[PDB]
Formats: sequence, structure tokens, C-alpha cells
Amino acid sequence: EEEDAGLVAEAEAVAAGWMLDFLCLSLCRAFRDGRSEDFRRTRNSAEAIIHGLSSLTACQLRTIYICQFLTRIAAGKTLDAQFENDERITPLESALMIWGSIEKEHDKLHEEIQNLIKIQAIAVCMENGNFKEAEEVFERIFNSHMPFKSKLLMIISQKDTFHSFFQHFSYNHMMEKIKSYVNYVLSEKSSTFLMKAAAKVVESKR
Amino acid sequence: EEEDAGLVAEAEAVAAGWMLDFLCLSLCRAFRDGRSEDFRRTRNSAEAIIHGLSSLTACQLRTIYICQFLTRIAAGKTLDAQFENDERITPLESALMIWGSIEKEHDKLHEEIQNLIKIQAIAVCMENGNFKEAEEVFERIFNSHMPFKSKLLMIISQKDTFHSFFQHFSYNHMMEKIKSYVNYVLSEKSSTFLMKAAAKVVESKR
Ligand SMILES: CCOc1ccc(S(=O)(=O)O)c2ccccc12
Ligand SMILES: CCOc1ccc(S(=O)(=O)O)c2ccccc12
Ligand SMILES: [Ca+2]
Ligand SMILES: [Ca+2]
Repeated sequence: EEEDAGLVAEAEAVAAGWMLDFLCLSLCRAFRDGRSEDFRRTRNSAEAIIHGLSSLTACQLRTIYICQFLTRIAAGKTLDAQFENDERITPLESALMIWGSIEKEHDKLHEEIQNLIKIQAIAVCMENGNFKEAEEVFERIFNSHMPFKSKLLMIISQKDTFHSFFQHFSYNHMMEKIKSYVNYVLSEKSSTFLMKAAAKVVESKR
Repeated sequence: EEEDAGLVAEAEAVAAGWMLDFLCLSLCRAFRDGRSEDFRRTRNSAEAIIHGLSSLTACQLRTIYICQFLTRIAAGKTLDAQFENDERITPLESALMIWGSIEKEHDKLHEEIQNLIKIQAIAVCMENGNFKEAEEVFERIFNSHMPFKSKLLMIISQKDTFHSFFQHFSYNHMMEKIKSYVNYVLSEKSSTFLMKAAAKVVESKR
């Protein structure tokens, strides 16, 4: 009857919840491994499942945020990507905003990732010859470490796209620090229902 | 190590297999219920999961075919949709081709659905004033019941878009016969892992 349709819709929301956790775990692994194409396909799958979910728990929203964060980080050098309704916000600025919104511990790693994203948000503009855009990214991002802030401005003004500072704080560094965080998310999600049940099936055939 | 990555990829294929069965079941229910928007969102989810699957069992391929069939049937009046690399194949012709490919029993219902799709493949062209396209659909579809074939041609030639024959064999009739088939697919898939586990969770909270 009508209650059977409600029970079906509830079961659908439970399965969508399990699918979201599995797809996050898969997306995190793909990011960690540098499996570009798998990340792209899993991102499409995760977005599709999320559009079929109406009520989100606090943990599911954090999970969605992490997926959006890693997507924006991966698209960090793609200045043609628009991740926000405001067309001016670059992908690394968008990632920084989500990083500042996640309900997570503000540990040392957190601040290192944050500072690395800020530096690289400017650097990727410099590297594309977008000098006026680097200044605008700078003003939106920056209260903050004055010495740090000043150095960047100098570099922007000097228009030295290839400056040594960005080597000490390279995109790679930003990626490796983010991958260490992804490793901790993976430990927490490797125990979710779908992955756990799929792993037991694989282990029973060995 | 490298075998852990292989075990992870295997577990991913197992979970993708379970997700495909659940999404088919969800798509079938949405079609049966006339839940247009849910069908659209679930279709996006099912397509995304399928792009992340490499090895398909015979049963998974039949499942994919049913999803593609119901999608083309739902888009039957959308003559702007191109479902095949050949731009001339209308959605109902595309659905008819998949219907002729499914590894399923050729029972009475099967042939009724098939004949109803053939009639409606012509009717939806007539209804749009696409008289030359109805003739071309006719020649591609039609060996076949000569009386049946002849009547259609007469109607096409008479250009009577609104002809009584199509009432006796309406799009609705085609939809209701297809919904009876969907009801049998639902019984077969309501027992799959994801739906079964999600239903037990919902039932334990009652
Ligand atoms: C609410 C739908 O979900 C998403 C929307 C947008 C993006 S993004 O624009 O590509 O960042 C996602 C990226 C990953 C996972 C889910 C996403
Ligand atoms: C192989 C990817 O999967 C699909 C591809 C295309 C369509 S369709 O064009 O919309 O028919 C699907 C429709 C439903 C389910 C999966 C589909
Ligand atoms: Ca841009
Ligand atoms: Ca057309």
C-alpha cells in the first residue's frame, strides 16, 4: 500500500547512504594513488548518488565536503573550471573555503595544508601569466602571517612566475600533505558497510 | 602491497555489481510508479556506476539492457533524443532493438510489447507531423504480419496522425503492458543484496 512505498523510499535512502560512503572511500583511494581516470569516473558516480539523497546527516555532509575538496584540489591547475556561482573564485580558493568548513580537528597538518593551498592559489595564477588574477586571489585570501603575506605580494609584483619560494612550498608538497590526510580518512571509512561486505566476499573466494 | 590494490579493486567490482542491481530495481520502481524525476536521477546514477565496471556477467548485461530499454521507452515521444550512433534511429526503434536482444523468454507478453512498440514507433512520428519520417520508421521496422503492416502504411499515406487504430493500441497500452513486465523484473530483483540489507535495517527500526 502507501506505507510500502514509504518503506521502499526509506530502504533507498539507507542504500544511497551506504553507496555514498563507499564512493567517498573509492574517491579517496583514487586520489591517494594518482589514478586520474578512476577519480574522474568515481566523482561522476558520487555526484549522481548525492543528487538522489534528500536528508543528510552531519557525517554524510562532511563526507560530501571531503569529496568536493579533493575534486577542487585535483582541478587546482585548471583555471577554466568554475566551482562556485561566483565565476571569479579559482578551484584552490574553492578548496580552501571547503577546508575551512569541514567539521574536523584543527591540527598542525590542517594548518600546513591550508597555508600550502593559499600559496598555491597564487602560484598557479603566476604560472599561467595571470598576474592581475594573482593579485585578486591574494586580496580575497588575505590577521594573516604578515611576513608570509608580504613575500607573496613581492613575488606577484615582481611577476616572477617561477620563483624559488614556490619550490619550498610546491604543488607537490601540497599534494603529499593532502594525501597524508586522505590516508587518515581511508582508515576511518575502510570499515563502512559496503566496503566491509565486498571485502568479505573477496576474502571468502581466496 | 600490489596484491592489496588488486583485492581493493576486486571489492570495488563486487560493490559496483551490488550498486547496479539496486539502481536497476530503483529505476524499475520509478518507471512503474510514474516517478519521472526519480527515474531521471536514478538513470544518471546507474549510467555513472556502469562506466566504473569493466567485467560484466550475462545477468548484469541483461540488467543494463532493461535499464536502457525503460529509458528509451520513457523517451519514446522525445524525437530530439539520439540513442544510437545512427542519428536516424528514433527512441522507440532503439527500444525495439534492445527488446529483441534481451536474453528473456519470448512469451505472449513479449510479442504484445513488441507489436505495441512497432505501432507506436510510427504513431509518435505521425503525431508530430513527421510523415516522411513515419514512412522511414515503417521501412526499417518491417515476414511480418501483412495485414498489420498494410494498415499502418495506409494510415501513414492518409497522413491521419490521429487515427483510431492508435487508440486501440495506444501509447498507454504500450506503457501498461511494459509496466506488467517491469512488475516481474521487480519481483526477481527485490531479493538482491543491497535492497535486502537496506530493507532489514528499515524493518529493525519499526
Ligand atoms: C552535491 C553534488 O555533489 C557534488 C557536486 C559538485 C562536485 S564538484 O563540483 O565536482 O566539486 C562534487 C565533487 C565530488 C563529489 C560530489 C560533488
Ligand atoms: C553503459 C552506460 O549506461 C547507459 C548508457 C546509456 C543509457 S541511455 O542512453 O540513457 O539509454 C543508459 C540508460 C539507463 C542505464 C544505463 C545507461
Ligand atoms: Ca578562470
Ligand atoms: Ca529526430
